[PDB]
Amino acid sequence: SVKPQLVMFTGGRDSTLAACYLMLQGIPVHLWSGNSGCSLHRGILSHRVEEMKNRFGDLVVGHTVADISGAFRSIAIEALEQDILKYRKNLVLLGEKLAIHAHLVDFCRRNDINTINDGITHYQMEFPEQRLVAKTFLMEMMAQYDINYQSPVYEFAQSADDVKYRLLQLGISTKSLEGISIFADSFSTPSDDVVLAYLREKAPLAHNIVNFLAGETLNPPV
Amino acid sequence: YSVKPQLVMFTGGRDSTLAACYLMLQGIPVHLWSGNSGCSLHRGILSHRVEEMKNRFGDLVVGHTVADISGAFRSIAIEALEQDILKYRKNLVLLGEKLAIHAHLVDFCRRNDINTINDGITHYQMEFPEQRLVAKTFLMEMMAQYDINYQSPVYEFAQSADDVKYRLLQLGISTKSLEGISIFADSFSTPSDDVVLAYLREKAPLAHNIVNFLAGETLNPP
Amino acid sequence: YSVKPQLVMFTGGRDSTLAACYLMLQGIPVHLWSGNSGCSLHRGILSHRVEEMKNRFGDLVVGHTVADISGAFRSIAIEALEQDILKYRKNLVLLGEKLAIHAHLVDFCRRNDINTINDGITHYQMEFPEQRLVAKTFLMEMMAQYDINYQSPVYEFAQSADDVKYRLLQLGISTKSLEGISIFADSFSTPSDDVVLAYLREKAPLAHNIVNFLAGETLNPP
Amino acid sequence: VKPQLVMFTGGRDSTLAACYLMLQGIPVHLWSGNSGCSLHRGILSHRVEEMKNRFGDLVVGHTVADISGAFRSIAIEALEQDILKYRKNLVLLGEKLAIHAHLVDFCRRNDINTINDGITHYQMEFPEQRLVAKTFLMEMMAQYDINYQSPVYEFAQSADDVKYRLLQLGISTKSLEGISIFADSFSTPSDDVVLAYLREKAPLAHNIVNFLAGET
Amino acid sequence: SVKPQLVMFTGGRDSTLAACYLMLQGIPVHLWSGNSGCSLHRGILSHRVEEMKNRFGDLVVGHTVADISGAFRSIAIEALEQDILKYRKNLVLLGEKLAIHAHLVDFCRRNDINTINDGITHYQMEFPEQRLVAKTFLMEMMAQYDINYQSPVYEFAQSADDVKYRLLQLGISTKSLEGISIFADSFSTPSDDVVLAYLREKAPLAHNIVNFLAGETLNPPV
Amino acid sequence: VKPQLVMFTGGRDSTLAACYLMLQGIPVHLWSGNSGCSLHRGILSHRVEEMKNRFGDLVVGHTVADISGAFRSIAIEALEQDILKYRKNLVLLGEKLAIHAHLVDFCRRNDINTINDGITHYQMEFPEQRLVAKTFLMEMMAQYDINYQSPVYEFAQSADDVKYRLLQLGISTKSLEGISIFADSFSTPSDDVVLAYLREKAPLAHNIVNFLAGET
Amino acid sequence: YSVKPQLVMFTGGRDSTLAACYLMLQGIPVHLWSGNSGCSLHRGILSHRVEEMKNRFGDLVVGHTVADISGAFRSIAIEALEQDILKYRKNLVLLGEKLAIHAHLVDFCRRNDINTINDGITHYQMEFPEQRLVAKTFLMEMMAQYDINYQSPVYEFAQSADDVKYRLLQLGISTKSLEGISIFADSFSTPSDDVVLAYLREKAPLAHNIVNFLAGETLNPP
Repeated sequence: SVKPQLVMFTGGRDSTLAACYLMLQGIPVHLWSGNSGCSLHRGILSHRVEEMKNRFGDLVVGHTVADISGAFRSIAIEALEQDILKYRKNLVLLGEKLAIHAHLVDFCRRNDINTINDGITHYQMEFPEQRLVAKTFLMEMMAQYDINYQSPVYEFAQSADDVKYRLLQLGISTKSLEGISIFADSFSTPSDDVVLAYLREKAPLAHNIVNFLAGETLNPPV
Repeated sequence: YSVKPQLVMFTGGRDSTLAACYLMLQGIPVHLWSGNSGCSLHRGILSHRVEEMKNRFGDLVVGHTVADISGAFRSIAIEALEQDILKYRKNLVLLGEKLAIHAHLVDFCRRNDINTINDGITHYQMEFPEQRLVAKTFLMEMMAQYDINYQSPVYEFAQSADDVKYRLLQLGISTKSLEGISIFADSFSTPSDDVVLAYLREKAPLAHNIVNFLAGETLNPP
Repeated sequence: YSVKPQLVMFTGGRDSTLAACYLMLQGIPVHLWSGNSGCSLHRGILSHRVEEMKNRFGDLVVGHTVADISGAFRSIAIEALEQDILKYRKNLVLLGEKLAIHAHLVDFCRRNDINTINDGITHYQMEFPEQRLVAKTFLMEMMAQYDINYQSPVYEFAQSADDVKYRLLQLGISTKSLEGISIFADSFSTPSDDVVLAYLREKAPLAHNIVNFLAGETLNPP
Repeated sequence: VKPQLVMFTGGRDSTLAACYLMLQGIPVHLWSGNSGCSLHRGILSHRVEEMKNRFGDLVVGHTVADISGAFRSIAIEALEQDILKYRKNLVLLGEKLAIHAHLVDFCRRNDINTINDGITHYQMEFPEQRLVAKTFLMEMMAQYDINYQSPVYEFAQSADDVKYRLLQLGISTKSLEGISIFADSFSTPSDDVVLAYLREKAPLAHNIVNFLAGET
Repeated sequence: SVKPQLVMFTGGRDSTLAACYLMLQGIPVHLWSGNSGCSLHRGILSHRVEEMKNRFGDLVVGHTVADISGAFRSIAIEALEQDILKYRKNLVLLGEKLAIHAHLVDFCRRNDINTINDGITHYQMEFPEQRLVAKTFLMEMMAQYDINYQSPVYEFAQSADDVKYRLLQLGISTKSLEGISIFADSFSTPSDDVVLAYLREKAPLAHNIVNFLAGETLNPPV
Repeated sequence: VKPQLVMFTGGRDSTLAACYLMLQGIPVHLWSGNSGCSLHRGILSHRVEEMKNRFGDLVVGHTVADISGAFRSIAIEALEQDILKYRKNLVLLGEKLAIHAHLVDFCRRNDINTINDGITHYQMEFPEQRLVAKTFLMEMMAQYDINYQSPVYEFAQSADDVKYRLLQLGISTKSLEGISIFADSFSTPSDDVVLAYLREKAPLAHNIVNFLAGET
Repeated sequence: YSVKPQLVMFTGGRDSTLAACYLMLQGIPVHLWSGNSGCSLHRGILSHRVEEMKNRFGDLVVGHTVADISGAFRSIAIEALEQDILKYRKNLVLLGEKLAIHAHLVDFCRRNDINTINDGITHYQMEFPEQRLVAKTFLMEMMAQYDINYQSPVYEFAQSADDVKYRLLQLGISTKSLEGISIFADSFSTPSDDVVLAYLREKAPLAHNIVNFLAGETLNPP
């Protein structure tokens, strides 16, 4: 009876908690994992999915693992020289998150989902993908396609410990059982100005990829 | 049967792969059609490509037909190989192959209620007679005589190989051309359009005759 | 290992069938060797013939090798097909095939300790260049340069097809030619001996080069 | 479309004939007569499968018939008198008549009114394939309301004509048929000899028709 | 300990008795059946072989069914016009028996057997193969290859009833459980002169077939 | 004959190189480095089997190695400083160095003294295939008593040279290899840039050698 | 549609084989009935013959009954063997057997609703007393007393033994008489008609009494 909603699920405590918190309210979640082609040691994810099935059962409506390596490549890797020389910062993981959201427009339109959720946390704002400026941009982007983008644990998680102890109360382990990006700890921290400028520069390519995945064009952005 | 299925001349190459994917992205079911002319080497890797597309599109791949066209090919292009080469001073065997392909497709389309065929002829491959507009224009006329619509859905878009490869990558399909090689690859020099058109108009009667035989309308030669 | 095994160029035809049977009747074990040049149609029926011979001779059939020779064939006979035909005014593709066969047999014989090869060239089939004494004499010389003895054990005997067929019948083997057809069958007019010998002497360097490559002695062209 | 019958030997001519009918949307019941002296018939099975593979459900059946008894009565029992009078081994012409006598029985018991073979112009030396034999067998089949047709007789002006049309269908080109032991066992007979042997043997052919039918 | 001997075994009462009689004496028999390609309803033979295994066990050392259709064809069918016009008699079954004996030379030489036996009976002398003149000729033929040809039930069987009742005493059925030749009752009875003349005319072809089966020649008789 | 190692990507050049060695009677241990960012690598398995099918027991093994960690330390960890200084994405050159550092470990632990790849003249635009990179990697391998050889580097003057030799062996001609996600992600660098990146990264390469060996 | 099944007195001999086949050719289903009298040898081969007929006619063979008639046979023909032979001066045991057969057939026909029986009288065979008019007239009367119609459908259908054989051959059935042998075969001299009729008339009371017993109407002797 309650409409399923999607959660950007990595196996991390934060996205785990976000999905659990929605399920506690009786909201079924479709777990969606993006594989960008550069993630290491992803196997342990299935241990985490198992914990969640054991705790909520029917509310976990599914787990989709999507190959997003192509969109990721086009947005964030193809122009890596130009990108780094311009911004002075490796913003590959911010690119990855834009690739995730381009794929999710297509996914949502094709599976009748209109609410997506991630586990971006306040305590991790030092990462581009989790800054308010990135979040605000991506909400606007998703709203252009009539998709509601929410971050259910964003305000609450002021520290790692907060998320951990809430997971423990659910009988779920407190560890982040997710793969590591080969790009982990390969960047310095960017300013907000830089985060927003990267996003606005890559946005045309992201919307173009949406258009392609919908079968509406094959031609590049103008 | 939302959408009427359409055929794609599918070799396993990136170009015809993309053409088929692009139609399916629009919700057009495709019958994949491969011609085996008897002279192709190392064709096995084609099935890897078919698998990738079924994984990605499911039911929209309505079928893969591999047709034995080796008889129509010998009759059109091999039997009179001496005469052909001495006359036009050009090995046009692969142009003959394409006429054999189209003879078989008339029969296939009439017998499976398909009236739109598609290939992956690309702008960036124009040096080969089978993809040079003069041959394409001839073959569109031929197909239209049997009320068959011949389209080239990636023709305008593909200005380079790189364009096709990364749009496939964005679909989670590999970028390689996983097709068999003709033993006649790199066995010809470049012909003029005058020569290409003269060969096609000389072999056309044979092509149409083969159509008539396959439809059970005659046994007699042209 | 009473008798040293010998190879037979075996196509499934009545002639090479008889040659192999005749050697086995003497107590000579034969390795049956079939070349696949990539352009043969409807080869399956060959295995019916191999079965008949094993039934009749048992252990004396030491093996059946089907070799992929399509690469040596393209290099010798197909790559320069325009030049070849314009020069000699004759489709000599099948003469090239036979040179490709013999290149591979040098390598095969050296690697399997065989120094006698046999075919079923018959008197009654002399109109085809590969069986005309001038080509046979050339190929005996070629094989002798590698200390390989080339014999034609049914050459003198077979004055007609009927002779070969009923001697097979007396062995309880079928009389039919159960061999694949070349797509180039009936694609040539008759060449002069001068022309046959000139083609062979022009392609010989390529043949010997292919031998050298297969023996791991060079990568470089002639 | 009412199935029709085809006398199939696995040979190229009768392969092509049967293939040509199915191309027209006409289902074919394949029928092969085993006269008891055929050698190495296993290669037939490989031909049938090439045809099922090319035409599917249009190949409606494959009957192998024991016709050895009718053959023996028509063409073997009086072989002395036959050769002594005709000067010619006509054993494969009697086989053709036995085939047709069985076929009257087969067609009447299986609701078939059309039978088809692959005699060809190019093979006219052979009595079972001359126009004189064919016209008689035509007449004889018609007597029982059965229509005998040779779909490739006119077109096949050489072995080459059949082969090429067969390559256009994806079917090997060679003759995957059993051999008669009586192959290359005769000389060429005249039209006179061929018409005369058939008019003599016919009554015995029609008695066997009558018997197979339950009517003596 | 006793050297096996061969018996020309058809499943008939006579050859059955001949084989049984040898076994009663402690002589192991190799049963040899020739299939000439024109025999009908041969299945019932196996019922007879079973009876004999049950009665003698180890003495039945084996049953070989040989394809002799080729030798039979060459000797007796190929020249059937000439044969009948000359002799005024269908002597195909006398030919068959010469074909049997040509094959048995080869069989005996290759399996170390030097005594062969049949079940020719006095009461069946009206058949060419069983006349004294044919027998005497075939003994001479077999002796030329140091093979002993015997007819162990020849003198004893003055009537069918004699053979029958001896079989019954062995607990073996009295019926002839053999295939019928398509040539059964297709001949009139020949004179001795005619039987001997046919045999002497076909003998060169029979010896030639022996020579071929031994791998000593491929060429026809002079 | 002592097996040698070949860096196999499933590409035509390293297929041909490995094939050429086996043609000489030299057994080859095939080794493929998975740097963690390779896409659609399944087509590799089809290439290996074509080679086992052509050379049997001369293909002595296929190791796939996780080299992702060494790659990350050499070529990813400091990507900002690398691009900012070099002006050039050299991530696939560091990959080449990580490959060689792992290979010192692999060869010493598996009694191999000879390693082989399929760099070619015709592909010289690419830093991992220039003579300047090769000569260094030569020098570096020699420091550990290891002989690095490129069996087809001299002969391969175009893609066409490799293909034809491959058709002569019965092996498809196309490149059945995984792609780097970093393909078509860079511009062409100079010799100066390529020599300089390697001399800087090298110490980090040799520390990893030392670690993999148990010696810090 | 079909016809009321009828019974055929089947022994496995050509004559009764043909009779059954002839009825089936007309579309008359036959119940094949064999009597086992307890003194028949080597009966196994009967089933081979039944199989041939099933193969050729399918459902028209409605069954094969083998009846134990040894007791009726004993009572009619063996118990008083001394008296019988001393009186008539002839061993008429097999005539007794046939009366035992007919007693059993009354019971069989009344219990399975069969009212037409058929034998395989063909041409004149002197050996069979039961085939002379006097014996047949007696047996028809006996069967008619129980309203059972006795027919000879193939009486003079063939003029000789060879004619029966080759009519079966034309049906694709073997020509051999595949029946068991009575131990009494050829244990009698030829009797006169007077003697045949007198034996029948003397044993009839016993036969009818056995009918009465088998119908459960009496225990008491005649």
